[PDB]
Amino acid sequence: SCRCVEQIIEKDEGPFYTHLGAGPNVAAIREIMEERFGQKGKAIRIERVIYTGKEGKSSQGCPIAKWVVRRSSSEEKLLCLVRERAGHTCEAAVIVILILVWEGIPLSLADKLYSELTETLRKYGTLTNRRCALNEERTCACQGLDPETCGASFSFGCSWSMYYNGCKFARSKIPRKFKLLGDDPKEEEKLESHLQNLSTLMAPTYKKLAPDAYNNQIEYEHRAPECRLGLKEGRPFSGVTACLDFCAHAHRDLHNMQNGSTLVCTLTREDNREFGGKPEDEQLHVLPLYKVSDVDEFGSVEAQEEKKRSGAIQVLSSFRRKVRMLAEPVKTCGSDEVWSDSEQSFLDPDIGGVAVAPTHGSILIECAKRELHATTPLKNPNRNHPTRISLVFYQHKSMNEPKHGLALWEAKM
DNA sequence: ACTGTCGAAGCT
DNA sequence: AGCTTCGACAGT
Ligand SMILES: O=C(O)CNC(=O)C(=O)O
Ligand SMILES: [Fe+3]
Ligand SMILES: [Zn+2]
Ligand SMILES: [Zn+2]
Ligand SMILES: [Zn+2]
Repeated sequence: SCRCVEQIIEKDEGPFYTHLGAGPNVAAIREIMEERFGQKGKAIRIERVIYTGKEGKSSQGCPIAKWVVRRSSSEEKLLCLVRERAGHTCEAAVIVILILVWEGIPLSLADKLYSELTETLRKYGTLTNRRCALNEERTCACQGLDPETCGASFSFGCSWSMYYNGCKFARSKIPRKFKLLGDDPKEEEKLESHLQNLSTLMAPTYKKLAPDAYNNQIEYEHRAPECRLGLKEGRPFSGVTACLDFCAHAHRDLHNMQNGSTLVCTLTREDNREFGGKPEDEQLHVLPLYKVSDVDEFGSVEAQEEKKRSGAIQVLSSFRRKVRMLAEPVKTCGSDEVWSDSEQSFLDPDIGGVAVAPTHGSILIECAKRELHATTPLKNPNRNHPTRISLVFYQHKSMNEPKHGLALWEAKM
């Protein structure tokens, strides 16, 4: 382990890791997942995806989906995406790259967080600028152009910093982990309470469904408690980002800690909260370097064709649409209409773009540090009534000092 | 052989 | 409120 080859050419077989789960064959994965979830059979659905290393993107460089994995029934509880490693016959020949639990949190609590975060971030939220907010040319308008309504990212908790090679709060007497506009401690505590309670609720589910990644993240819980979220023993998270109609361009989260993962809690607008329903718009979570198999979990071609026809796997087609492009790139230190298209991505069967359509209250686990990932731009982004809110829970690298690493930094004298 | 990042404190 | 120090790394 391993001897199937003599070097790991990730650029071809894809990134290799096992802390979400690994096994000799797809059947093995099902055994693991049935045991973890505590449910055999139809509750669990496994989709083979294939690493192609060729990125699906629009003519302007923005995210697109080529296939959508959709919840097949109310009977489906757990979605797993597995990669069969090209040219391997060992005990980690198949690995888990994504876990999605459809019924992640209580719907009543999801409904509430939707209202409360939308209202709170609206009024007091100070947005966090991220590289993945723009395409590579830095001229797209995927978030919308109205500053008041555009899709945005709001980051809370602790973050790693290059200046300190540690927590950004190295020099902070009393850190404000849930900092809002100006200074309004009653709103900030209200936000905190919501996100701490949510951190607390999700950690047990993280442990249950991805033990090894979870255990990696709590190794230093008692050494750096100031850089952890959560209200109870077992605190895998350190940072949390809220994304409101935010189009995250293809990226990896480089600052995240090695051998961890990301948990994403999804909240949707009220028109998209029933199974099978027909929402005006919809945001997808995409893995641009993968394609779907010709075959289902158990090896059948016909079973996989049924899913394509039922819609459990939606095969999308090329599209021409108009989008705006800034006259001048966004820096760091007016616009025109342009025809965007995806024909090229769709022409090549090996250009990727496997997407999932995460539901209200669902929880998605992936190794965002390793896998390229993206979210699709909304037709009409409006963070005042967003089509989708995602709450992304993570822990950065080198967050293992007490007191946000205060002593270690003052020691650098 | 360059670029660019889920920043905040202290002084002015 | 603006101007300054603080600098680890993956990508290309
Ligand atoms: O919102 C999602 O589904 C995924 N989000 C991200 O990758 C991010 O904010 O970095
Ligand atoms: Fe990400
Ligand atoms: Zn874009
Ligand atoms: Zn092998
Ligand atoms: Zn911290």
